[PDB]
Formats: sequence, structure tokens, C-alpha cells
Amino acid sequence: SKGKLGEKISQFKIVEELKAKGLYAYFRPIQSKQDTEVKIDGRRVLMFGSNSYLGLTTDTRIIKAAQDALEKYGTGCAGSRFLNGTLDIHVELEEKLSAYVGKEAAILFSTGFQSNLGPLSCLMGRNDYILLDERDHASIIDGSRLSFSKVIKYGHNNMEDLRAKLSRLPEDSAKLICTDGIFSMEGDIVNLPELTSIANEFDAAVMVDDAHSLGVIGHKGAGTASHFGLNDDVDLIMGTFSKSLASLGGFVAGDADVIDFLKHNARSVMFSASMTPASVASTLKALEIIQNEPEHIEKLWKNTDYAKAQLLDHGFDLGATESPILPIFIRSNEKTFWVTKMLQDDGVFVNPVVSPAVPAEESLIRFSLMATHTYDQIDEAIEKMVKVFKQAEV
Amino acid sequence: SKGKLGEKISQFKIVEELKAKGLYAYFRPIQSKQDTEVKIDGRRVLMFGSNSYLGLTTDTRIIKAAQDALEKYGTGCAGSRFLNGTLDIHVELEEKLSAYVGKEAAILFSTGFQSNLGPLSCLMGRNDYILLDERDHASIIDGSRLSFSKVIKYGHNNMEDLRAKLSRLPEDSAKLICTDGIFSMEGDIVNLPELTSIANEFDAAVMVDDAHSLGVIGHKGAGTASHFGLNDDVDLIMGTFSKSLASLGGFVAGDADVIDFLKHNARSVMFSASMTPASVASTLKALEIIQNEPEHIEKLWKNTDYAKAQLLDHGFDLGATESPILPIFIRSNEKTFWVTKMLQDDGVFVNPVVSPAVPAEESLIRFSLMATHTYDQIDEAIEKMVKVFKQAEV
Ligand SMILES: Cc1ncc(COP(=O)(O)O)c(CNCC(=O)O)c1O
Ligand SMILES: Cc1ncc(COP(=O)(O)O)c(CNCC(=O)O)c1O
Repeated sequence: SKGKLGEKISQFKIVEELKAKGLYAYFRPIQSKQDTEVKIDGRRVLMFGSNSYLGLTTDTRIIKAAQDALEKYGTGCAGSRFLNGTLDIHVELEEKLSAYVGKEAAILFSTGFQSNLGPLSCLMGRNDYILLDERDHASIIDGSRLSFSKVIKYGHNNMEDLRAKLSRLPEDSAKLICTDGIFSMEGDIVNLPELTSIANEFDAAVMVDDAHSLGVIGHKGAGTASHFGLNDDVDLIMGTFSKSLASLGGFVAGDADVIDFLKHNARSVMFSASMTPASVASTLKALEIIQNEPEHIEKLWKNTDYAKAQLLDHGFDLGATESPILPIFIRSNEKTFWVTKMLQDDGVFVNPVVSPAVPAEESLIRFSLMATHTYDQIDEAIEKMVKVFKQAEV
Repeated sequence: SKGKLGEKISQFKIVEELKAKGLYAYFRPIQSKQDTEVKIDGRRVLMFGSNSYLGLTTDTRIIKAAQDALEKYGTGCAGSRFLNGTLDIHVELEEKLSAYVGKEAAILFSTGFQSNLGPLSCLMGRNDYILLDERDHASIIDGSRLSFSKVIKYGHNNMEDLRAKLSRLPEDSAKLICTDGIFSMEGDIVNLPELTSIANEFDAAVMVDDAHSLGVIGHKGAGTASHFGLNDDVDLIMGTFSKSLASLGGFVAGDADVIDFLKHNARSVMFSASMTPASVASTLKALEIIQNEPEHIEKLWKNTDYAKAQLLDHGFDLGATESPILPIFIRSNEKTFWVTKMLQDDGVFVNPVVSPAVPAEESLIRFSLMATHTYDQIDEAIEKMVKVFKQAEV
């Protein structure tokens, strides 16, 4: 029955307003492979809003690996890993990931999102605590909420606030600190040396979400612990396959005893169907390519350094990025929607960040680099961005 | 740091005990396509533990559709649907699903699990209520927990307990009833006529999870509302693609206003990467096949009716199934593990249900049919099951 349900959704009008003004640019329907240019409505659009940092979703070797896995294994495993959903190739991928991030063991999940839900929901319980950076990804907030623990947020990269909040807590309790490695909004890196120093003082577990770090920072792209040399101070390394690894799915890597507990206690792996064979194969081949072909990471950072310098030289106001995420401040929600749509209509795809995700005065567009971008494409996007920021009067 | 974390996992010894006794049969590594026979450790094993009800994960047309989508679109969309992750083929699949279940609109999620999280987390809020059948799937319990509402469980298919629990609630609040259509444990069907009758009396929204119903009950497999003719009394139809549809992903279908609210407010679609092209294409082709080839559903039910009659004639104690899930009671956790492993070692794959999921005296094996099974295979499995139940002294 719909009476109260209709009332619950009645006040949500921002989408009707964006559509009526001709500003709507969510769920833009792409007609082609994710690449430096995509086809939208039959026309070519430069893609600066992707998470495919190494451009690997179009690698013919990766497509072929996925197609060969369909031929051998079919379209799906039709069950949880726990029951009838495990393939030899899932186990192979766990072994290869464990080696890549320097841990004993790993467990796959069918999404990155579900990779966060698993350990956050089942390790800390009643009378225990989870400490979260306030900018942590939605999946981390949701995972922690599924736990029976007390969830405490600390100020963004604020080690005094983390330390104080941990100091308040009863000694006879378990504590788990979970952080993004690279934060997607501003593209900044966690203070992992200080956070792990605090964790070691209070015997808290440390979990890092490396969604935006894998294939980006660390030796051969192995992520945030690898970047800082702090593998031995991080209990759990979470990753997704949907970004540099060009696929779908995720993982959690750690000590074999903790991983064995997770694979038999995390509801998001016990009660969800396993990754498709095509996605296991594509992830395995992308992981081989990231490690054996240092070019990709190198070219990603040449593009990042080039685009960042060009944006600062044109007078754009950038956030405190340390990654291929270039946050360009606009500081008005209306201007952010307008700039986004005008760029779309001129052949440039960027992602807006607006209220209520952020305060109006912190609204921005995120311009993300891909190893496969050219300096010519970067130049064309920035040319168009200068013109639209002028038209918009930013 | 690991001191307290080590203590949190210290008491979990059932897996070490199962492995040490040689009884462990979780995460069995399959070497072949999901089919009526699978390869485990180089040997052939009859599969009676699958959710591929129509045997479609090996359909050459479905494999080819997936392989052609890899060729055109690549290995992944590398973002949320909300941003850079929408393809024309995702929209096509939503339109085809909406038509199939008789609703205005639909939104895809990358997993079934995440399809439950979406509407349960964002429609009911502070001062509202979610009413759940106590046997509802883990993803429904987890979705409801992510809401800011009060979650109330009612007795399994107990309409007096649902009615009483709703009667206690303040009139000026929203209420949402969520149920499995077919329940996976016992394979029983929700009392949807009575539940919708109650919902209509209290103006509560109705959501049905049709994970085990799609491709199984309803006209051309359209699910539980379709089975009862109650499309107009169900607000939201949830489905997965991982079972009859032989893929990965899921959906929620409903009124265009509710679906528009979900696609801009459900964290599990806004903040998770979209389905892979291969999985969209495989789902589209499976959905065409289920509707255009009535054979598949027909043969599933011939196998179900045959196997159920054969089990009852051999004196097995079955649960109150109304589906291709045949629950065979064992009523001892030890016997359930032993029967499971002995069947594995004799070439038969079944799924155990044990404590703490159920009371010891309700422990069972689930024997699930596939349209592609033969009567010869059914006969061979039941022959082996009689022998193992004798060896085990059930
Ligand atoms: C009733 C029900 N609802 C939702 C889901 C989630 O769908 P996905 O597996 O596609 O994420 C399942 C999964 N069934 C697998 C299990 O519980 O083992 C299910 O049985
Ligand atoms: C930091 C972080 N962690 C986890 C995930 C979840 O991974 P999957 O998308 O593979 O489920 C994302 C997703 N980023 C997409 C977004 O927020 O739009 C992420 O940005």
C-alpha cells in the first residue's frame, strides 16, 4: 500500500528540478567501452570522470581472458562461495592477491562494497568499538553500522581526535580503526604512520580500504601500506576490482586465521553469489599486467602531474590531492550542476560533488586521470573548462 | 595491532574441527562450468546444491551474448551507475525487467544482496517501522538494519503476529513489510494474499524478494506477485540474476517515483560500481529464453515432482516445500556434516543447514533441482543418499 510511502518520498524534488531546468547529468547513458572518449547520444565525449586509472577495461588481453573464462566456466557460479560457488580460479586469484599485498590469505567478495561490509560487520561486537575517519566511504559507514559494536567517527586525518577518542574507551574491549587509503573526494592520503603508531599504543586493529590506491600508489601499485612500508602494522587490506583492475568484485587480505574467520562469519560472503568467471579471469589478467608493465602506473602519474600543473597555471582552486583525483572547487551547488552539464554538452565528462554530500561552499567537480589519456585530450578538456567557468562566472 | 582481534576470533573452532575430522565441505573448489555434473579434484560430481534452476549458465546463446558484450563494452564500467557507470544496455535491461514483472520502472544493482540493501536502508526512517518475516534472507535483515527505522520481526508466515505487531504501531508513521517470496530453507511460499490484505488495512508498503521465485513460479516465471495475481498489492519486487538468470546482479521494480527516489538515495547503487557488460548481456539473453521457451520451467517442475515423489517413497522426512528446494531433515548437526561429506566423497553435492542457522533438531540437507537434471541423475543421487543415510544411521 502506498499512502505513507508516497509521503516519505514526497519532499525529494532535486531530481525533478534538475531535469526541468535541463541540468540533469546523473546516469548518463554511455554507448561504448569506458575509454578516454565515450559515445553518449551518438557523439564523442572526453571521459575525465572514470575510476579506470590504468585504462585497462579495453585491454584486448583482459577481454580475451574474460571471454575464455565464459567459454570454460559459463556465465555464473549460481551460488555463494561458501556452498556451490567456489571455482579453482577464485582460489588462484586469492593466492595472487595475497602475494601482491604481502599477506597470508585473502577472501573475494562479489563487489568492493560487500568487501567492506564483511569485516566491519563481524569482527567487533557488543562492548567493542569501531573508529572511522569521518570522510570514510559509504560502504565502510554501512559495514560498521551492520556490526553490534559502538561506531565512533574521528576528524578527517585528525590523529589528536583519534588518540583522544581511543583513550576514553574501556581497556577490556576490542577496537578496530578503519580508513580509506586514498580518500576519493579530495584525493588525499591517510596519515598511516601516525594512525598505526596510535593503533599499536591501544592494541587496536587497523583496516585500510585501498579502492583508489591499488594500481596507483605502493610498489607496483600494491597500495597504501606498501607506499608507507607499514605492511606489518595493517591487519586487513581491503581492495576493489572495479577501478584500476577494470572488473567487478573485491577482496580482504590478512592473516590466515582472521581470513578463515571472515570467510565463515561475514554475511556478505556467506549469503551472496560469487564473482562471475569472466570477472575473476579479467581481474587475474589485469593484476599480471599492472605488475609486469610498469608503463601504466608511470603514464598515469605523468598525466596526473601534467594536468595538475596545467590546472594550477590556469588559476583553478584545487583540493589537497596526492592522487590522480584532481578536485576543482566551485563553491556553489547551482554553479556545480551548471558547470557539469555545460561541460557534458561541450564534450567533457566530469563528476560533481554537491550538498548534502558536502557543504555548498565546498562543492566541486572531480577530474580524474587515466594512464591512456593524452596531453592533447587534457589540453582540450582544460580549454573547455576555462570557457565554461567563464560562462558560469566562477 | 592484533591482541584483542586474536581474542575476538579465538573461540571460532568449528572449521578447525571439521577439517581435522575430514568432514569439511565448504568452499569446495569446482573446476568446470556449473552444470548437472561438475569436476572437483579431477572427478565428476552430481550437482544437487545449485541455484541455477533452469540450467542456463551453460546455454551457448547466453555465453555468446556475454562474450559479444565484452568485445563491444570491455570488462567493466569503472564507476557507479549514478556517475560514469551507466550503459545503454543497463537501461534496456531495466525496461525489459519492468515489463516482465508488470511495473513502471526498475533499478539494477551489482548484486542481489545489494538490491535488498537499497530500498530497506533508505525508504523508512526515524519514527518509521520495518516488519520482517523471521526467516527472511540475511540481506533483508542487513538492509533493514542500515535503515534509521525500528525493525520488528514477526513469526514465520504468522499473519496473526504480523497483524498484532502492526496494530501496536502509531498511526502517524510509515511501515514497510518485507518478505521472501519463496523461502530458501524449507522452499515454502509466503501467504501473500493475507500479508497484502493486512498491509492494505494498515497502509503499509509491501516488498517481496523473488530470488528463488523468478524463473520458478508466476506466469512465464515472473515470480510471487504474478503467482497470486497480486501485482497491484505489492509496491516493490526485488530480484537477483544469480539463480534462474544464470548471471550476477539484481533489481528492484516499482512505481517510477519510488524507483527514481531509490536510484538517487540508495547507498548500495550510488556508491558501488555497476554490473559488468557481460552480466547485463547474459541477464538480457536469459530473460528472453525464460519467456520464449516454456520447456525450461516445465522440465524444472517435472524434475521437482519426480524427485519429491521418489524421496517420499524412500521414506525421507521432507520440509514443507512448494518449490524445487527439497529440504531433507537429518535432525543432528554431526550427522548433517557427516552425510554431506560422505555424499561428496560418493559423487553427490548437497548443501547442509546446521546450527547456529537452525536448531540442531531441524538440521537438514537441501537438494535442489535444475531443469537440465535427468531422471537417471536423480535416481543415482537418491540411491547414494539411501546408502549414506544407512551408513550414518539417520
Ligand atoms: C532470498 C535471497 N535474497 C537475496 C539473495 C542475494 O542475492 P545474490 O546472491 O545474487 O547477492 C539470496 C542469495 N542466495 C545465496 C545464499 O544465501 O547462499 C537469496 O537467497
Ligand atoms: C573508497 C571506496 N571503497 C569502496 C568502494 C566500493 O567498491 P565497488 O564500487 O567496487 O563496489 C568504492 C566505490 N566507488 C564508487 C563510488 O563511490 O561512486 C570506493 O570509492
